[PDB]
Amino acid sequence: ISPIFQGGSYQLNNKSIDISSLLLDKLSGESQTVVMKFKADKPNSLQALFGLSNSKAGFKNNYFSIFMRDSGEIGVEIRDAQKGINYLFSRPASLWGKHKGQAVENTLVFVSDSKDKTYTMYVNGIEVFSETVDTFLPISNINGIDKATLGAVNREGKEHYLAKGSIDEISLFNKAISDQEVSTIPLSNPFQLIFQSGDSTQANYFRIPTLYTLSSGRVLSSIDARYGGTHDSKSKINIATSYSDDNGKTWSEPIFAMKFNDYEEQLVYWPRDNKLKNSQISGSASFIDSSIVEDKKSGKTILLADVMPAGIGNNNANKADSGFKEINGHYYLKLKKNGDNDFRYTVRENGVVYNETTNKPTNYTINDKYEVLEGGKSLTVEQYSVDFDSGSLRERHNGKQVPMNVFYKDSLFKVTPTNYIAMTTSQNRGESWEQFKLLPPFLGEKHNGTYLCPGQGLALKSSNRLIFATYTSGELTYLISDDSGQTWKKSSASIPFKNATAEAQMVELRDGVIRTFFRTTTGKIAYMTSRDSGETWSKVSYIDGIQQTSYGTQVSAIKYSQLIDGKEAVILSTPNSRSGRKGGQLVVGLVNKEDDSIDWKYHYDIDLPSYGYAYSAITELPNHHIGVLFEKYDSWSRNELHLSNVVQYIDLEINDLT
Ligand SMILES: O=S(=O)(O)CCNCc1cccc(O)c1
Repeated sequence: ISPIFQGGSYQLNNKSIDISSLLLDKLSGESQTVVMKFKADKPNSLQALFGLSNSKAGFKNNYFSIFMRDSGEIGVEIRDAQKGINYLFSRPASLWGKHKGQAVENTLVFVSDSKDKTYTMYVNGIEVFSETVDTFLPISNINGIDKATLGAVNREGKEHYLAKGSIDEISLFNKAISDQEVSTIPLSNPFQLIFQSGDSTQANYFRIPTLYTLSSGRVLSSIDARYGGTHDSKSKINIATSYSDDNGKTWSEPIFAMKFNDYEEQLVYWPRDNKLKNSQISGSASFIDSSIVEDKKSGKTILLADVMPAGIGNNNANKADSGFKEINGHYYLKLKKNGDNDFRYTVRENGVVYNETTNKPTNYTINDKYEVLEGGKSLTVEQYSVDFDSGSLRERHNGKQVPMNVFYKDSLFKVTPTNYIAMTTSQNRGESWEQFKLLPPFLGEKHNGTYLCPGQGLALKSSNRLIFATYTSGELTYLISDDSGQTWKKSSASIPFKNATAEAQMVELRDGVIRTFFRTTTGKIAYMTSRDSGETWSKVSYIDGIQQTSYGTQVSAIKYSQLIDGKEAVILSTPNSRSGRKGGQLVVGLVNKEDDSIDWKYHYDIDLPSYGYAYSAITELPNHHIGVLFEKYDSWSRNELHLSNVVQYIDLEINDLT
């Protein structure tokens, strides 16, 4: 339908603009819609963009406002002193500031719906909150309102929450427009969603993006399909992949590389209140940290991820056990039968389940899918679902059978409660994925296996060598295969660090020369160097000019195919901040052919220094553009947990970076 008020081209330079004369008398009915197209690339700490208020002395808590923070958060206040109502809804990390040097036109649609008693906020096509209340306070029904205001809120004759920005177009509707009509509002977005709430994954949250340009020109992406908030394991997580055959313009409905079925693929809205936000799915198996590589020889695509059995993760993973028993040179998967006190079982070749205590083979075997068969008949357990209907998290049997899996809670046979690493392969460049296979241990029978570094493996351009970086305490454990990932060996490389999330990524500077950038605990990104195509590694050094917080963040790195300023070019993707995960950057480095030193020459801010930027993925697209798929939020902060559609893709060209 049609607007009751329409204005635009408003400049908010720390002075409010009065539109009361024009707007107020047009207000009528108890449901309303706001449509605001605005820019803020130098926001103040906290500012109102728009406000209906009672400006009369002693009614300072009678106003509606649409406010933002310089961290990118958006919200409304709906306060009526005389109704004893002070509503406040918001979601951190909902905005854009700048892109390619230009102010982003952000599009905001707030719906106040008096029949459903529900407020709803959209920003650039993304629903960022939807709240129902017992008691609806219409924004036009606030007692004694007498001002409509832009760039401030007029309380008691003074300008509160003064804004620095601009509102290019604002519209108003004495109606609560439908979710469908919203979608027909044109957007001016500089980003895209690859995976997204409501897609085939049916996961509401995504984390840990990957990107990898296949040789056909297909660009591939994997990611954590995180169901139980954005928590790490323990939780439910699946690995999902999508691809683009058009240089990152469009992307395929995603499929699963790695998946478990003990728990329903549920789309939950995870509570963001302090009392509940640390609810955690606790009985589910899960995957986490995918990394991708393409093998030149067989043509196959290879994808690895950390694997976690039911209830298990970083903090409670049985260290001092690999989960395997080594009998005569070879490694065998340990199991525990229901009702035992110990792992009196192993999984030998062709799956056969052996009781160790009597050395006898049993009637059970283990299929490719790590499923249990008895007598060659596959057993089933019941699926679980979760809900917050009782008010806390509740995990309950949903009356649906699924094949029994040795990683599940209800399995007759259970793996060792620690962390593993699995691979899968695609023969069709991400249109399907084979059943995953466990990698063997590398650091011994009595050590929990390492941790996969999420991102890309390196395929060495002049050999058949495939390399996947992993980390554990004290060292980067590189995983080398020269036979299409059919067999693996480890190349260890000490680092001056204990208990670091030493997430490592590699570039090939020239044939056989691998430099690996990695996350530390010192606030500075580290690096090392191999010159035998990964056989041995240098001591550790650090980068100056880039800053990270003490706990640090994953860093993505690539070898640019083209020469820049006449020199070999490396590109780095990372937050540049000592305070949190924000101030995203692409940093371009030229190599010194004399000593292999890199001169960090160009810094490109992905968005404002105060806007969240976390885990990231970078690829060189077949048209030589650069694709960036990243966590556009502070995925460390406890205040920005459980946001939907914050992993975003952008397209960049080199000249944008310089
Ligand atoms: O905590 S973050 O730095 O945001 C991400 C860490 N992910 C590490 C990890 C790997 C495997 C299992 C986990 O529970 C956790």
